[PDB]
Amino acid sequence: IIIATKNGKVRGMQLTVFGGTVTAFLGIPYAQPPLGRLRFKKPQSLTKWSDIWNATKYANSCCQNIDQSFPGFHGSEMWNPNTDLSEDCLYLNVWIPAPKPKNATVLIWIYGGGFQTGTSSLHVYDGKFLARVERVIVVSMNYRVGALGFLALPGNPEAPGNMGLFDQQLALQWVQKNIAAFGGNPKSVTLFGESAGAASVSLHLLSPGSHSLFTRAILQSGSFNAPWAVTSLYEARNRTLNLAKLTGCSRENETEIIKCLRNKDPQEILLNEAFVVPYGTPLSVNFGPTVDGDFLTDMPDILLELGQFKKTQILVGVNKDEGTAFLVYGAPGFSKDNNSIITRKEFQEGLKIFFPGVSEFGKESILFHYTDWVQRPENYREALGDVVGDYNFICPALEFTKKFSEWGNNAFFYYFEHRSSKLPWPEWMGVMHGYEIEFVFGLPLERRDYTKAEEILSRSIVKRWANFAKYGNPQETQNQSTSWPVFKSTEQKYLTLNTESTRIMTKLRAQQCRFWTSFFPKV
Ligand SMILES: *[C@@H]1O[C@H](CO[C@@H]2O[C@@H](C)[C@@H](O)[C@@H](O)[C@@H]2O)[C@@H](O[C@@H]2O[C@H](CO)[C@@H](O)[C@H](O)[C@H]2NC(C)=O)[C@H](O)[C@H]1NC(C)=O
Ligand SMILES: *[C@@H]1O[C@H](CO[C@@H]2O[C@@H](C)[C@@H](O)[C@@H](O)[C@@H]2O)[C@@H](O[C@@H]2O[C@H](CO)[C@@H](O)[C@H](O)[C@H]2NC(C)=O)[C@H](O)[C@H]1NC(C)=O
Ligand SMILES: *[C@@H]1O[C@H](CO)[C@@H](O)[C@H](O)[C@H]1NC(C)=O
Ligand SMILES: *[C@@H]1O[C@H](CO)[C@@H](O)[C@H](O)[C@H]1NC(C)=O
Ligand SMILES: *[C@@H]1O[C@H](CO)[C@@H](O)[C@H](O)[C@H]1NC(C)=O
Ligand SMILES: [Cl-]
Ligand SMILES: [Cl-]
Repeated sequence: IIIATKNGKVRGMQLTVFGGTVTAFLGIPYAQPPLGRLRFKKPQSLTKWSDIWNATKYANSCCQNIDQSFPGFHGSEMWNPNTDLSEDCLYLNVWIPAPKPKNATVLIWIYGGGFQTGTSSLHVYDGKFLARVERVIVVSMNYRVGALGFLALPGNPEAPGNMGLFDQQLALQWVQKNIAAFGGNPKSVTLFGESAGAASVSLHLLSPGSHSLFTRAILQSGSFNAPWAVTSLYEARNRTLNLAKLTGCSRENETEIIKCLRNKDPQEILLNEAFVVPYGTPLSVNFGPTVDGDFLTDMPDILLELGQFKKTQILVGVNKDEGTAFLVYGAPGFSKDNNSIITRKEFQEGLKIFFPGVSEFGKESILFHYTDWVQRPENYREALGDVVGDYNFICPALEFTKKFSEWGNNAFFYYFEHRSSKLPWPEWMGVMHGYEIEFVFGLPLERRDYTKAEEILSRSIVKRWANFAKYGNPQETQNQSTSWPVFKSTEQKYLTLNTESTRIMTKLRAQQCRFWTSFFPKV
């Protein structure tokens, strides 16, 4: 199975899936390897080749630090790279239904990982179930992360910032220019991603250069207005400079700083990324998106508020316990191996861990808002998790959706509350950040693994996501399902996703978000 693309021929492989077949092209290059003088620069166009490029295995993952907090534990290791790390990592994957489709809608996945980690080859991102079951084409790309992907010297093409976002953009262009040859419709492309991947999707909604590269968008647990999503020009300068010093690259000429950094080995750069910030948190994004004046022309909050974004439909959602996952990466008294009952003192120490540069008054205000107990030994444990989840994910996703829908477009919001029967993390962590992904990709449809109720749930989510991509409406129209209403600034209706009963509810976390969205930004 050979497909002719603009830059050359590529050969795929046949996969058997649910008594059917899917053709996969894993590892197609979409840009010039960003090595040597190209390190830290925007991705460059790829020169044609002849011969047949074999896209039969996942390519290298981009350089990045790995989570070594729990060696041998599947809960954490399932997110680590499963392919060799390398600066030569600008590749993408394509899964297409078989027989070849005639004008299939295209879903483009952008992985998360705090803009410091991640890769498109993870098992939970395998696009073969969606291609098989919904007959859509699935594309996913690797983009640069960490300093190699986001180091910034605003204005300087040697390291302008947002390089990883331009990698994503160049892959979207590849789809525009080449997907028809695979039987895809470039006029029906939906971006979807989770966490930093969702934040990325939201930035493409803001970037004029990405406007014509896609049709609709799905944001799972993330948006650019989240507090960890955009690095300020101030922080970025201090960070690029701290990295320079830590690697012996400080120099009067900034362009000389970059030349020096280009001689360091990826490992010396990775090793020092951690220390570029005086005091970080388990949610630190040392090197992330910045207002570079190219991909992003102004502070995103201003663009959102003033309606400067691509006008189209959006599907946005969050999980019930977004914050718990981070508590075991630094909050005192927490452990994935016991019930983590903490005390008021520990809760207070926890706030210090998650809100390092916050005034004492700021922290007390968080404590006052979350400790008006409705006794229960797990009050403080549960409160710190909600504090972290509301501030970092839920409230920002809700504000993004409200502000976006005020300009006229249909928006749909979900609250995912099902805890995987297979979750390796303890029960107290609940419906964790990242654990809706396997349902969206259809892993529970594979019986060889999950309960019957999960197969059904995953089946409905898959259908709703596909209907959103193809038709701009996330409904499951055949099995007497709850209709998903549009989210409007007034009523604020949202759909809950679970195995029990799906319900229409209103004003998710109203009281908590008024605190984070209106008040807290002032302290
Ligand atoms: C901007 O960076 C300075 C410098 O950071 C230090 O040096 C870097 C190379 C790196 O190794 C960091 O870990 C160091 O902290 C920050 O200033 C530091 O502030 C802390 C406060 O706790 C102090 O203990 C250090 O001595 C200071 N570093 C020095 C030697 O001046 C500064 O905090 C950063 N600016 C911001 C955003 O606050
Ligand atoms: C839950 O465990 C934490 C973490 O302790 C580590 O992991 C445990 C499972 C066990 O193997 C310990 O020996 C490990 O050190 C406990 O938190 C520690 O508590 C002690 C005393 O309160 C304190 O001195 C340490 O600083 C704490 N460590 C951390 C990371 O906070 C916690 O007490 C346990 N809670 C329970 C059993 O409910
Ligand atoms: C690509 O795959 C074909 C068929 O498997 C093989 O003949 C060819 O040598 C491969 N090209 C390489 C390894 O460069
Ligand atoms: C695919 O459908 C689009 C409309 O969405 C149409 O413009 C295009 O011509 C179709 N592509 C094919 C099958 O040629
Ligand atoms: C609808 O119901 C049928 C049979 O009752 C079931 O097999 C199928 O998975 C359901 N389809 C969706 C999209 O949930
Ligand atoms: Cl490992
Ligand atoms: Cl239902």
